[PDB]
Amino acid sequence: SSQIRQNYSTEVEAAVNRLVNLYLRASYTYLSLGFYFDRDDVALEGVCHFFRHLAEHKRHGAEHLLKMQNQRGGRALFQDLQKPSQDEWGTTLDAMKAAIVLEKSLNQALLDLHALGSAQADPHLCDFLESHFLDEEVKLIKKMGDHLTNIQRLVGSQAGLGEYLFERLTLKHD
Amino acid sequence: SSQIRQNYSTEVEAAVNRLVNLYLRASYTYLSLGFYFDRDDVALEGVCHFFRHLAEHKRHGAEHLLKMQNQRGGRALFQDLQKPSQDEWGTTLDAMKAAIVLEKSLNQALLDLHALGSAQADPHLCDFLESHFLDEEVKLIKKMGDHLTNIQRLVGSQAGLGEYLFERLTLKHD
Amino acid sequence: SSQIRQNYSTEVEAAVNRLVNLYLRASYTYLSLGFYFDRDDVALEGVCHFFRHLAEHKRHGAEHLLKMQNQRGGRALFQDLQKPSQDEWGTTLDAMKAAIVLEKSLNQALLDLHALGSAQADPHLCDFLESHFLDEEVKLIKKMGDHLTNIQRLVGSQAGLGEYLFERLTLKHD
Amino acid sequence: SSQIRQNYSTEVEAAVNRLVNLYLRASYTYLSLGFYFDRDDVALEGVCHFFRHLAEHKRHGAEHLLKMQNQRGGRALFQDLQKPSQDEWGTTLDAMKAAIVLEKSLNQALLDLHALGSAQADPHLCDFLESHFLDEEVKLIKKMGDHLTNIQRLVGSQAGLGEYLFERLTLKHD
Amino acid sequence: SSQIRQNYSTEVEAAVNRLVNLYLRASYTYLSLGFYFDRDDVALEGVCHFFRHLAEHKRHGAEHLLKMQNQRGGRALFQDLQKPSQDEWGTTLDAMKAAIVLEKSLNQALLDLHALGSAQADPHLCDFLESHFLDEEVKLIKKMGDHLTNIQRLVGSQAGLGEYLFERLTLKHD
Amino acid sequence: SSQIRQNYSTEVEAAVNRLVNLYLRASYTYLSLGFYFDRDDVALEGVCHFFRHLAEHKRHGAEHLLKMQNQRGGRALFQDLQKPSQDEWGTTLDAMKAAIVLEKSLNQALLDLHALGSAQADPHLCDFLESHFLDEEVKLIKKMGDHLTNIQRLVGSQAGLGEYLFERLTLKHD
Ligand SMILES: [Cl-]
Ligand SMILES: [Cl-]
Ligand SMILES: [Cl-]
Ligand SMILES: [Cl-]
Ligand SMILES: [Cl-]
Ligand SMILES: [Cl-]
Repeated sequence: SSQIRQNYSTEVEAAVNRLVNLYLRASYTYLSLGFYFDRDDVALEGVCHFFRHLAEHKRHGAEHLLKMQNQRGGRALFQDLQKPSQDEWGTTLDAMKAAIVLEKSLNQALLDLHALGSAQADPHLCDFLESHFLDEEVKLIKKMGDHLTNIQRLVGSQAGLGEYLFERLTLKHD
Repeated sequence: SSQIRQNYSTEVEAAVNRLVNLYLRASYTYLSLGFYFDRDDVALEGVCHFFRHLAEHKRHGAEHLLKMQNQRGGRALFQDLQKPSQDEWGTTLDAMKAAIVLEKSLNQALLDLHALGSAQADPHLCDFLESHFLDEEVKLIKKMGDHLTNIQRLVGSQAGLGEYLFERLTLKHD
Repeated sequence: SSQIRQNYSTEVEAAVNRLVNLYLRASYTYLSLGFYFDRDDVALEGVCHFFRHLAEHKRHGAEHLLKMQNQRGGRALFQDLQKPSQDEWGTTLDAMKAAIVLEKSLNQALLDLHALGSAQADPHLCDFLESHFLDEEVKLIKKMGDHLTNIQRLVGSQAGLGEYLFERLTLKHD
Repeated sequence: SSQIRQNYSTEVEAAVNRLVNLYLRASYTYLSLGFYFDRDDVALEGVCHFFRHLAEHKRHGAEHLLKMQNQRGGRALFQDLQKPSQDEWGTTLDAMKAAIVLEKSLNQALLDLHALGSAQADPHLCDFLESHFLDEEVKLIKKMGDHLTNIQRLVGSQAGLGEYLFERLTLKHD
Repeated sequence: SSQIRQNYSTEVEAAVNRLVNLYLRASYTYLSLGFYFDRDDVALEGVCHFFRHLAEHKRHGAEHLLKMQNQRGGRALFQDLQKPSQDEWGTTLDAMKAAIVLEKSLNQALLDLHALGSAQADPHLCDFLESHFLDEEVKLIKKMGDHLTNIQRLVGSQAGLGEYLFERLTLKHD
Repeated sequence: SSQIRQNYSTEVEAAVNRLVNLYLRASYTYLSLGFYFDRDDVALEGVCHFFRHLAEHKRHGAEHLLKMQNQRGGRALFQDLQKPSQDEWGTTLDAMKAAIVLEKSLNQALLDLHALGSAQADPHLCDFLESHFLDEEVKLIKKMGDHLTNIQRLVGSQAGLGEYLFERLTLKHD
């Protein structure tokens, strides 16, 4: 048996491995979204940058989970990573709606794992999620909702103008 | 005969002289495009700057070819430079479409010369084009395609507004 | 059709997408190797660091390929990422042998794509691989071979001592 | 009609366009002279540099004229640029004599345009030429005459020695 | 067999060893040329320095080839180094003509090896030569041709004067 | 006859040329030893560095002898350089034993030349060897003997472990 493992259930260990897969899937989704907005026939640099930075953040979250798995004496187990849900992501609005759906899914997985840790009286797990992930997720979802509202306000009768303006004046670009 | 010339065919020497003429023609075209956008009745400073900088880059490319011609022991031969294809260049969209056409023509001339150098087993020529020109061209054409997409998105029902916004918010200006 | 695409075959476009998948698979493999060596019952920090840094490099290589795909006017297409070949990676020697096998596979894929680009007279593709990947791969494989030789020399009759010493005295650690 | 044009005759507008062509022709001539002196079988670096710098100055003069054309509300009109008068330029002495002939031609065109502006009571045009071009031209022709005298003094009975010495000891080189 | 070797033919391996011998022979030739011009009865410091620096560069080129041999998993094999072709090298003109002959021989060996690598579909070898050697060689041969032209111009009827002047005013010295 | 030569015998002149050949042979030997230890199947970086630095030092010694030859008014005469005695150099111990043998041979040649200079009452030659070479040689041989002793101490029953440790903990490496 493990020389360090203490108060770390098999159920939590397994759910951590699943959450790693979810974060890596999210990272891959955001890589796809980022390169879609870099297409010459899409060409929204700020949208590309927004999603490339999220891909990086989600990968980091998976790495933090993996580090924690080892700190607790669990065993990292990797599974196939499913390809993102779409090959082409539509408008900035379509993309930002898909991103909010994805984030709510991740957030629910975090909440589910927190509730499992609570039930198993695993306060280190619960603290870990609170300190690394729960507020980051709430902040990110709020940011996406803010963006969605601004995107929606800009559609008007001139969708192309609005999509350009949002990319130029809200999102970070060179 | 030449004291330095080695593995440098008459066919390549001639094609290099032709490519010099093509780059100088492109430079002249961009000088014309730049000063058109500086007209008081056109007045798109960022568009002017974009094309003036390209004129400079294309002249530099011709100069690099001429330097290489001499390094190989070929003889620079200059021909008449034909005037650009238009005196007035229309909208920013018209201009950017003309520029992409021009660049694809230049790119094809580069590819043709590379294929000639390959056939003639002239690796110095092939390397020269790879290192100085092929990626620069691919990057420039990608940039132009990006610009075209943004310009097209902005036409909407309000072409003047969109042309102003693109010049103000995408292109570099004072 | 694409507004920028020029001299870029469907065969190359597809092979680039496949190569992206191979680099991302390699990255995932190295993530797994890195976290295996971070296990409390393995505990070889320098080995962990070696493979975590390779995971990062391979992801960057995939990103460069994706950037190039878009520069050429091809379309990025992502596929499922298969999980690494093992869940537990044995000794440092076992791991370094698996890594050399993986790298030779990647190198062969690079060479195959280069030969396709040559056959298709696609010098931008060929240059791209030469400049970004071929020498990096040769250097990495040489480094791994160097490491394998030192690891093998150290097995002697005292395998644990040798594995410790290699991690402490060859690999970078805190 | 033009919203800004005032006191700017069609005759002046046309003569400015012609003068632009003359300056660009002169620039092209100097590009040819510069690369001739860079030939491995000519190899006079200081002579090459002298003429390359003049090519740049003449292009700048054309650009200043074009800027002025637009400031006045005239319309830039480009014509074919004729190739330089020679493919091979002889000795430094031959070249410097050709350059003085070229500059006197340019100077006469400046004087002719100034006289037209005077006759048309166009003081902005006259000032423009005075401030940008007339003294620059007189200074350049004086410099060329100085150089010609030194070159001629050096021919003696040892032309090669003298041509080397002039390039080494009068002209700027690395 | 070799643990790292991949796509590296025995023909290329052998030709690399031969090219190493050629570069080391060239280095030795230039060492001899350098010390000849340091003789008290020759005494042309700038000529000495020119050839001593080339000796160093050629040795470095051999070392780069040897490094590459090992990176590819080939085996360095050294042969006897033949002494230079002359014990006394005549005038600066004689020496510079011998150097251009030597460099054209080296250049042809580079081109031959590049063609072998092309035929063997060895793009790493081809890139290596392109990036390290082909342009360096073209630049060096151009420099030598430039020097030869200036030396020849200076012979006139006063060979000693011209040889002094070239050494003092073209070549780098203390 | 020579304008500067004074008290410099033909016997010394010839022996200096021979000593130059010996130093260049030693340099070549050390180049071979250095690249052997850089093989992926040998992979002892510190051993490689040790011998590459000696190759450089021995070449410098030959150059100092050549400089002195010219200072005295003798004539440098180069001979064929024989290839090193082995293609593969065995273990670090084998290599260090071969190096000590080589250095003792060089040292004896120095002593022989010193004795010739003494017999010929050539104090400049004797001083030259004393100041540039004799103590450098004694110091180098002492260093090699120190290394041999440490290498021998480390063979024990675990030769690979000892060879690794010596390279890591005695020799300079990155
Ligand atoms: Cl799926
Ligand atoms: Cl025309
Ligand atoms: Cl699988
Ligand atoms: Cl004409
Ligand atoms: Cl011989
Ligand atoms: Cl031998």
